[PDB]
Amino acid sequence: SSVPTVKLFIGGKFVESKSDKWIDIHNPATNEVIGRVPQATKAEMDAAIASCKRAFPAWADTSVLSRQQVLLRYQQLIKENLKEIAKLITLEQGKTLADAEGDVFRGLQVVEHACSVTSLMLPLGVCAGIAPFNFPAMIPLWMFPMAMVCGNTFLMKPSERVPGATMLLAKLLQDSGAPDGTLNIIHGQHEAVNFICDHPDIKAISFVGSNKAGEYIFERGSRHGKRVQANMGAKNHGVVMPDANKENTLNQLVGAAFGAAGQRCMALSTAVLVGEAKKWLPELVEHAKNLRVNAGDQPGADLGPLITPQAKERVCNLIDSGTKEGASILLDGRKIKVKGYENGNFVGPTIISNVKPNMTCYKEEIFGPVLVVLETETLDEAIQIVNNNPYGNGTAIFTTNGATARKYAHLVDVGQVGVNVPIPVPLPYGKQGIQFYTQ
Amino acid sequence: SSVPTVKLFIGGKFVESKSDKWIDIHNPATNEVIGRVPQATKAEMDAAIASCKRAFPAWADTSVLSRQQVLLRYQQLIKENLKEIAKLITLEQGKTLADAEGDVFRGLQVVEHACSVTSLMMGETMPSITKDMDLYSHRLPLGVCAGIAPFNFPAMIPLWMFPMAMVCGNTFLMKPSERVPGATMLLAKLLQDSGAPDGTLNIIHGQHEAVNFICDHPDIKAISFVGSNKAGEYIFERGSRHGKRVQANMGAKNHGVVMPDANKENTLNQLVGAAFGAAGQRCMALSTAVLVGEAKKWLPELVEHAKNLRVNAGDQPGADLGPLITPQAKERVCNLIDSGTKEGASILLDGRKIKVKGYENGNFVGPTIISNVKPNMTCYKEEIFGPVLVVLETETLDEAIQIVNNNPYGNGTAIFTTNGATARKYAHLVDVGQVGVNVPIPVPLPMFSFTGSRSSFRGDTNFYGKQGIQFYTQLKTITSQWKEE
Amino acid sequence: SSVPTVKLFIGGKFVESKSDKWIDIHNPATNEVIGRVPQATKAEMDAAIASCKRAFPAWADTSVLSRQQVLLRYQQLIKENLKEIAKLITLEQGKTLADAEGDVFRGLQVVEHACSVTSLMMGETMPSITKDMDLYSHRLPLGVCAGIAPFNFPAMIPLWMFPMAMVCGNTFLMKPSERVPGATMLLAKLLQDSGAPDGTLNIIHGQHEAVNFICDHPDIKAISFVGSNKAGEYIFERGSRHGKRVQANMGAKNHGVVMPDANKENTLNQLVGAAFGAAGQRCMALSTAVLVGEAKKWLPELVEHAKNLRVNAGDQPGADLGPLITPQAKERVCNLIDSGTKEGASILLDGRKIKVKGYENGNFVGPTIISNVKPNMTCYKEEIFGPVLVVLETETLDEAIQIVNNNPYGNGTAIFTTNGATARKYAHLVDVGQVGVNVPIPVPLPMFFYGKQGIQFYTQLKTITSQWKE
Amino acid sequence: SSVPTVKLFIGGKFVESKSDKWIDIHNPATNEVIGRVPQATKAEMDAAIASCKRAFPAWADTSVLSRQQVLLRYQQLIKENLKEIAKLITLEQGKTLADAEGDVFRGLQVVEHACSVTSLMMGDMDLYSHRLPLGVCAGIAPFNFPAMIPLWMFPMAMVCGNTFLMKPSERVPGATMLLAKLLQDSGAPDGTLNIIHGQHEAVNFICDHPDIKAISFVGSNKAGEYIFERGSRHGKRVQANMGAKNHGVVMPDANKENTLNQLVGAAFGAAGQRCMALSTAVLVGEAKKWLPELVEHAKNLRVNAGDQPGADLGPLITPQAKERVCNLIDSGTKEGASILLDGRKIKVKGYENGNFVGPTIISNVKPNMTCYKEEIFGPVLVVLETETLDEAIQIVNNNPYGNGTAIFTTNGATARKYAHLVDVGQVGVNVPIPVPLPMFSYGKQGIQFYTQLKTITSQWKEE
Repeated sequence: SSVPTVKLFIGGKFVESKSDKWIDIHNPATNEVIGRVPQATKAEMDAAIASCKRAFPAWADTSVLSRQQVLLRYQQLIKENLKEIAKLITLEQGKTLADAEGDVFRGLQVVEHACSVTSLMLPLGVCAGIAPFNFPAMIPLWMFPMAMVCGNTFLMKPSERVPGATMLLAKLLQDSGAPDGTLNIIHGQHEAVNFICDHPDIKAISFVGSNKAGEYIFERGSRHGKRVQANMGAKNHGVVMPDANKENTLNQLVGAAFGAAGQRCMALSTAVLVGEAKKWLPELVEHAKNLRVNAGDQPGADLGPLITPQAKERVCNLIDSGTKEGASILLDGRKIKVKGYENGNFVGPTIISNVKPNMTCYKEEIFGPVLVVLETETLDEAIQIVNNNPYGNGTAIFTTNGATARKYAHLVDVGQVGVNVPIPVPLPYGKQGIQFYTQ
Repeated sequence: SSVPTVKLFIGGKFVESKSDKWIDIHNPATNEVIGRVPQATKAEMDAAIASCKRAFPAWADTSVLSRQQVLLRYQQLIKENLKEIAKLITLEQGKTLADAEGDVFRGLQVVEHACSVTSLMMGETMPSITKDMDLYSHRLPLGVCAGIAPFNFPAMIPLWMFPMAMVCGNTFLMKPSERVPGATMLLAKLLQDSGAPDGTLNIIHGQHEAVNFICDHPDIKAISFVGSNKAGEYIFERGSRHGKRVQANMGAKNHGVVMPDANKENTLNQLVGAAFGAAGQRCMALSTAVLVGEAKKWLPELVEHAKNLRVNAGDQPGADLGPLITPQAKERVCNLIDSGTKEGASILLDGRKIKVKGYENGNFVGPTIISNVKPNMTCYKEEIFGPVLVVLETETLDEAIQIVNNNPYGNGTAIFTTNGATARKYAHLVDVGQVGVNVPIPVPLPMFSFTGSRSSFRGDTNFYGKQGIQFYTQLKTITSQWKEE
Repeated sequence: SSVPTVKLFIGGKFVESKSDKWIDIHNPATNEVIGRVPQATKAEMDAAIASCKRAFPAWADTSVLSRQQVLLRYQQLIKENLKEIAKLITLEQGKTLADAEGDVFRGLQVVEHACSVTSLMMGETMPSITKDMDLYSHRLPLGVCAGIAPFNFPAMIPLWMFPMAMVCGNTFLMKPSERVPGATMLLAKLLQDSGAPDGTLNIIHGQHEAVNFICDHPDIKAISFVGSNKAGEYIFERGSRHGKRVQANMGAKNHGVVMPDANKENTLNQLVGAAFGAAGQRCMALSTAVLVGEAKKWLPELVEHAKNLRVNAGDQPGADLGPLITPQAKERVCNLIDSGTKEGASILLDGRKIKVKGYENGNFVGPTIISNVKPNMTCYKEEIFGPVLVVLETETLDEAIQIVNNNPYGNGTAIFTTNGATARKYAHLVDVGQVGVNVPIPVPLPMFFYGKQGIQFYTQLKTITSQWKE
Repeated sequence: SSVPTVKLFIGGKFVESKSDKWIDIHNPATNEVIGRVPQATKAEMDAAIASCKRAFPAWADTSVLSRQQVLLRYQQLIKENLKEIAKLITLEQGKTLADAEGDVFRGLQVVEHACSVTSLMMGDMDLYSHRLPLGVCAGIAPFNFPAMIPLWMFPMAMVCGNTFLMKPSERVPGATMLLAKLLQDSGAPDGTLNIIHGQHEAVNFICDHPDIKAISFVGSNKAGEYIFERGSRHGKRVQANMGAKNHGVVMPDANKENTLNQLVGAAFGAAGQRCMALSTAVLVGEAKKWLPELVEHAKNLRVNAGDQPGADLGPLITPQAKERVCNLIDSGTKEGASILLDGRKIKVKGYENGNFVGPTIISNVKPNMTCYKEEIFGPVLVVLETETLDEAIQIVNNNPYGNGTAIFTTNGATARKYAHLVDVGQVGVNVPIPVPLPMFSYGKQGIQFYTQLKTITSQWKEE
């Protein structure tokens, strides 16, 4: 009768959480309760830490070759259960099937890359990864393989509001024949983050979520002696030059901005229509309207709903504030009415114009199906505008001039630059993960 | 009238700064004023930063080959003027001629290794990953860098800090120790004569304000420091909080474990030397040892070997150990020895009574052997920074490992033993990165980076080598798809 | 029965061969026809080349990660189908089950090694060499490649050869042996099952005419071959003529040296296992040995150990050496043994008159040991390619080293001794790259082929200098 | 009275040659004899080979660090005496002082690169990867970059542990002789390097002698193929970067002024006497309209002796080359080639007796015409016309051989398409010379060539 309760993988076995609190998780396409995620109590977290500590020596003594073979078996199991992970992601987040396939494929690629550490290879001890509360980012497949192959135990803190997607990964891991107790999964809220940061045994912490929470976790770990490699997915700015393919550029902008409800980290929400590119706004709005707003499981689901109704309320408030500041809303998704899924948190494609740095929308990470366009007079102005924002991870430029692309790539301080590509390196791990999880 | 004053290095040219406050540099062997250094004001520091910024683009657009050739020319000049720098160091810092020679030689070796950096600076590319899709990976410099060197190593620390930044395309602002800037000025003159373009290297002097400026200024992207723990932690908390990576090899305290299964002779000599070498004025020194088993009974031989070392001026023979750089350091070492004696540590050999002939006015202190030490003594808690050996006799090697782990400043620890199983067990349970076997102090070679560990070492990336390049170079990836329709 | 034919593999379909000329595959244990291999005609080879060329662009533009995934799935299928490949090899080539198992095992190991060429395939770049000027190099596939394998190792050699060309982004046209094509067809079927794009791999069967076509066609970029010296030299010369880059292991001759200061029993066992291993049909066979000092007086123990070898069919147990590849091979081996005997070389052991109960019809030849061999004798100059061991008598290490050097196409040998100075002397004086010490076969892995060198071979560099000033 | 003779180099001593055959070194600026190069006799070459063999073992036994320091001292000496090399080049080959200095700097950079190499030369399954040297090596130099040829071969051939027997350009031996003197002064063991002068007979001898394990050559395709065949016949290592024509594509969107300037500088630079010389160009689309301005820019070049200031291009090495280029231009005109600029009958005031040849430009050339087949190696730029990028790509690919190809354009799509579809080893974008010297078949390839590999494997735990 009652919705199913998730059982945390602690001590090498899935055990029912005895906590009193149970955060109700609702399907974002219809706001129907699908499961409850429990807040890990002090006793459960202590038991998970003890399990990780007891599993650390065995997994460490395990030769690097054995760990690599175990990770290969896990990758094979993922390949077999790929559709299961896709369905889980589509159900929890309402994300389009194709986007779930892409996410699981990227996770598989990251796992296989982690497997290539055969010759590059001591472990630190117990490690933990903190996931964002926005969407079921595939951070487990991104970080857990590195800590594993390096010889460390991992305590993954996934997005409590989407536990099944991660629980299935731990199930497949246990099926991979790995030592029982190496991986532990705990859920909850800021309390669990505080616990993880305070505990001394944990040596490393990972976070890719919001800038505020990322800086908080970084400072807390530094004070409590933890190496944190937080890579928060801050805003992304795209400079659109006139000498570029209009149709392809517009399609890429629409997809990267509203794809998966624009909830992904590298969502290109911000754009810059420099050099008479302003004329492309009508076609952009037309392409946005052409997106089939529908549940991620049904066909024609170019963009899905928001993770939670609170997210929809936040997006509506942000759009209202932007409109109050004099920003013309050329496209309004607040009044979207999806047939058959009205109860869902669906928010149609939203486009904001004449936004400037003074606008709140520019100073706030929307993390939704909203796009903001800016205008400049020269390439140098766009470069300066992009540099002025300290919260930036990746940027893209669309142009057919080699000198323009060179100048943009060089003079721009962003670490990741894209030429004719909306989202370069969509992963934000990597080579530095070895040095991170080792010493 | 005016003792020789060291000048700044602004815009690739030496000039006298506005000296509103002097710092008296005294000869350690005689405590006589041999030089003065001015307090650089905001104006000179701003001018130096502006010169670094203006020189950054030209030096960055310069090919790495020409940079390596400039580094080779600088290394050649060093090799030519090696004895000059050796004498300057022996005069100003107080170490022996041989110590300064070895220092400059290690610096020259590091510079040579840095000269061969072509392959390391080469990026990566993955073309045709997808139809009309390409992936690039370019390494680029961070920008302006800074380096704060201690007084213990007037040459090694700069010859490790500034040449890497130079060859990597970055501009470097060196801040040498106000107590021993002469060697730094000589190295700067040599680098200039090498052929490096003006404006790349700049040098400012100061006591505490220069560090504050270097940390607060935003244009500086990287900072390097070596010295005491307090100053290192201060610089780190300032830099990292201001948005700039920092690497600090703070003051270390190496624990030399002795095993009964050793020859005892070469190891006793090496312990006596490292504990008292260069008056222990080193960022990493073997001023601490742990005796297990027969090592405890071996104390008389250790005391005898310590007595053998004679104290004399660095420029004269028989100078197995030199004087303290400053009289305040001598007073501090004396107070630490007195506290150790009071706290129950039996000092088998008191070095405070030794006096050098003809140089009594200098800060000379003989070899001090402090046995029966335990974690309750202050000599264990506080680093001595002097020719003192802190010996904690332990009945079992487990207690020795526990003590070495408790030490918050265990940058590098070594164990003397001919048995492989003992060294393996020691390295297993000891929480120190640089673990040496049958070696007084395991020092990193020019081929790999520093492998630091406890409070005595912190940073995002190591000083020099592969991780050095990683530190002084970024990694920007481009995903270009030059397709049509 | 109709003796089922060996159908070709062009494009994504195993098209049947319309050739009129056919060769009957005979089982070496009973000389019974078991299959018919076609002689591909001009039209079939042209169609195969067209398929390879059409598949080249898509396979090249595809991410290297996809090719690595395909190779991983192929290696997995091989792991699954190990027994089938082993049985097919034991049936066609006539080797023992253990021999085919080890063959497929080495093939799988090399496939795994090649699967990790991802980092090697990455290029290099130098940013801002001059103002607004950059430099970067792109590693690209050569185009269409071809392979010619010998009658030995019908699975190991292809698994070492074609996967490198595949991962490098090239298309491969594999020409299997005229005698043992079944294993290659099974490997191709397994690869196709791995999800590889159709048309990337093509297989054609035929006699020397096929080699002539492969060497003459211009679209072919690289060719690889392993086998006898004559065929290797011919293929290399023809490729150099038509401009094809050819890498061939022609120095199949191998010499063994045994000093009196060595482990007698172990050295003798290793020599008996290597020389007569798999009927001594492998190219890199230690069919020649130089006995120095007490090795002459040990030679009786070598003969005693060789007598212990049980000549029996591979399918049956206790099979140390199987039948020869063809009856003509047995005739040639017998003729060479008779010539050596006539030349004065004493036949301390004879196997020509061996008769395996129930398999006399086969080409079984027992262990043969020839002594008193001299450089002027034919048994030393001619490659035997069989279970025959030629033994030359020398007095000092210098004599054995000179005998080894006299054979320029002898890039393989080993020395048995206990003194390090003697081993260093042997390694230095001997002009051989692969020099073993107390090992029968010096790393069977041959080279001029694979590894990073294989990537370099199957790839090219394009230095790109671009200065987007304005 | 009698011009000086060119000395040999055997056993660490510049011994005199006893041959009777002597070639007069004519100054290309005035055709005045300034030297006499002899042809090495059989006995002299045998003595040189014997000295190389006797020096091989000692030079090889030394550690990589000793050879590295020797090469560093040699590089320092070169840097000190760069002006002497530049003057010798400008005197013998007639090359401009600026171009000679640039060539010497490029050679010094190559030497340094050879020095920057790491210990790579060295390289129960105990295994080793000792990469021993080959033996006695040799090299043949062309008339394009004679002073730099030895700077390519000596550093690597020596640091790898092999002795070298150089065959410098008989018409430009002074530069190589000065380089060898500097090398000897650097402190290298006597007999490590040897030098002999001669002609095709000498090349035959070198390729035939067995002690020669490896040989390197650059220049015309004919001599390249001949040496390759004759070396492969004797079973010895051979490597040669065959000279070939470079095709400089020019799109209409490219920078007209800059493109024309760079083309006129590269094609006519040093009278086109460079293996990387951009002797051919392809004007795509509206680029055809740039022929008049191209001819104007060519005319703007200042012809003068290499030793005089403002010399943009020098004369030809020998008058035979002048007659050859004149005959080639005549044949092209006869076949219907529409010439726009003719500098054959150029009379440089003060140096009329020299081999000076003014800039020459030719259009309407077709692949079947001799202008497109025969290599000019002179101040001649044949211009082709095309309608689309595909036509230019196909024309460039049809070339039987090519070392470098450049495409001037600002569109990244076109540049990438050209670089990917082209079949040339070196591709340049907005640069007529992709690489100062031919790197395509050294660095890594040179290390792999001048050395071998021995995979000593051993399982010696039982004894």
